[PDB]
Amino acid sequence: GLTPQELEAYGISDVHDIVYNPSYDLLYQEELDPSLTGYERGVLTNLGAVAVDTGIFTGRSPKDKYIVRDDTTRDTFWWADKGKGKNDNKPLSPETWQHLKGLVTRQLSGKRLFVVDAFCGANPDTRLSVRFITEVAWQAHFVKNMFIRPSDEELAGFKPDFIVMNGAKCTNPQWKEQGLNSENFVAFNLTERMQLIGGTWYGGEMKKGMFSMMNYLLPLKGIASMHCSANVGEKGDVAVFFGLSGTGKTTLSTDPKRRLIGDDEHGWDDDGVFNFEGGCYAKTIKLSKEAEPEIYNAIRRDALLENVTVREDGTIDFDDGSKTENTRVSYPIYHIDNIVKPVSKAGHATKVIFLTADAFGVLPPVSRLTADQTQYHFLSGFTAKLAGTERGITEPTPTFSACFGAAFLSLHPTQYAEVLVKRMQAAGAQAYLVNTGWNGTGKRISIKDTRAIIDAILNGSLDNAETFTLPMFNLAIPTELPGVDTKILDPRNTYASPEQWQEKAETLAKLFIDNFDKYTDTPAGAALVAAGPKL
Ligand SMILES: Nc1ncnc2c1ncn2[C@@H]1O[C@H](COP(=O)(O)OP(=O)(O)O)[C@@H](O)[C@H]1O
Ligand SMILES: [Mg+2]
Repeated sequence: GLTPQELEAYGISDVHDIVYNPSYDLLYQEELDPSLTGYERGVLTNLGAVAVDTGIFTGRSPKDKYIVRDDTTRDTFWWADKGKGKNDNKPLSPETWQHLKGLVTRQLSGKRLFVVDAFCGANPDTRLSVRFITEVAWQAHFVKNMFIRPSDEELAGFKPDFIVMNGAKCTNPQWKEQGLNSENFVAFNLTERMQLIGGTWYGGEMKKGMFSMMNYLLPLKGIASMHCSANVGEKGDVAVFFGLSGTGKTTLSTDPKRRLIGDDEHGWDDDGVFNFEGGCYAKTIKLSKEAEPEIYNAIRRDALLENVTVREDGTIDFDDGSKTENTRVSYPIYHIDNIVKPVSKAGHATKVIFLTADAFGVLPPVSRLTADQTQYHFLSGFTAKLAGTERGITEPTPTFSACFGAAFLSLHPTQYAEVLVKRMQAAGAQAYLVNTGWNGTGKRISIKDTRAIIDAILNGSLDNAETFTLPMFNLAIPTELPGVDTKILDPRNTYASPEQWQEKAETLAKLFIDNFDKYTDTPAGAALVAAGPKL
C-alpha cells in the first residue's frame, strides 16, 4: 500500500488515516456519507449513480495555469511570454512553486488522505505512473474513473513518475505579490514531476493536467499526442476524431458499430493509436437516452455525475444547465459495451476526422480534405459558438485553438502537426472536415445526419461519391451520401440564397486568414496559405 513516511517525503505531515487504492464500493459510501458538508457531498440519483457539485469552478481555469520555467523547460516549452502564439503556459519561478507546494502539502497534512495510483497511457513503454493525492472522495473517484486502473501486480511494484496533489480546499494569499491571476492555481513542475492544484475542485484539471504532460513528453520522442476520440472497425480500420470542446468526439466515437478505443486523449507511435485514459467524460446537458443510448446506459453505479440538477425524488433534469452548461458524467470505459480490451489501443489510423461546430453556418456537413488543407485546418483549430443565445441573439464567436486543443499544448503547434503528418503519410491516412455545428436554419445539424455522415466516411462511401468544389473554402463536398439528407450536404441550400451564405463565408474566411498569419513565418507555413479559404 502506502506508508506515512513516504507521504512525508512528498512534504505531507501527520497523515493518520490513509486510503490507498480506494475501491468503488468505498468511494460509493464515502460520497453518500450523511455527515458530509458542502462540495464533498454526493447524492444518489435514480440511475444508481452518485452526483456531486464541483464547486465554484465548473470548468477548467486556463488563467490559473502555470509551469515552472527552469533549465529543463526553458528551451523546450511553448511559453506564453515568448511571443510565439497565444497559450496558457505562463512561466512560474522555482521559488513561487515552493510556496504553492507549501500551501498544498500543509492543507493535506493532518487530513485523511486518498491515494490513487494510476497510469496515463495504455502502453507500458510510454505511460506515466501517476500517484494522485486528495482529501475529497469524489475527486479520487474521478481519477479512478478517468485514468488507467493498474492490476495487483502493477500496484505491487508501482514507482510514481509524476505526482498530482490536489489542495482544492486551500488558496494562495500571496498571489498579488507573486504576479499570479488569482488565489487559485494549477501549476506544474517538470523538474520535480509534480502538479499542484488549489482553490478549484474541478477534476478536469488533473485529467487535462496529465494530458498536457503527455503532450509535452510524447512528441519529443516522435510519438503523436492527440486531443482526439478514437474507435476501430471489425476489419481493424482505425479512425480518430479531433475537435474542440462540444464538437462531438465523445458523442460520435461512441458508435455501436465500432469498438471504442478512447474518447479524448490518444498517442500514435510506431504500432498505432493508444488511449491515455481509463474512462470517458461525457457531456450530459440535454442528454437524450434515445439519441445517445450507450452514453445514457453508462450512467449507473460507479459513474460520477457532476453539477447536474437532481430533483427531490432522485430523478435527474439533464436539460437544467442553471449551475452550468458543462454538466458531465465520468465513468470507466468498460461502462460502454463495445470497446477494445483488455488494452485500449489498435492499429494505425486510416481515417482522420476533424470535427467542428460552426456557429457561422458556413462550413459543409462534410468534405474530404487535401493534404495541405489538412495541415492548414489542423493548425487553425476552428470552432465557433452562439455566445449570447441567452442574452439575446446569435452573434457567433469564433475560437481558433491550434491542433484542435491548444489549451493542453506544451510544445509549439507545429511540433504536433509534423509528427501527425509523419504518421498519416506512413499509414496513408485520409482527413475529412465535419461540421457538426450550424446551418442556415439557425439550428445544429441532427446527430442522425452526422452519424450517417461518419458511417459514409468510414465505409468508403464518401470517397466513392462524386464531388464538386464548394467556393471560398475550396472544399470537396459530395453530391449525395447514403442515409444523409442531400439538401444539407451543400451549405448554400439551407439559406434563402447562396448570396446569404456568401456573406457569412466572407466574414468567416477573413477570421481564418487573420488567424493563420502567425504560421506563415516559415516557408512551409507560407505555402499552406494557398490551402485555406480565399476571398
Ligand atoms: N450533430 C451533432 N454531432 C455531435 N454532437 C451533437 C450534434 N448535435 C448536437 N450535439 C451535442 O453536442 C455535444 C457534443 O458533445 P461531446 O461529444 O461530448 O463533445 P466533445 O467530446 O467533443 O467535447 C453533445 O451535447 C451532443 O448531444
Ligand atoms: Mg468529450
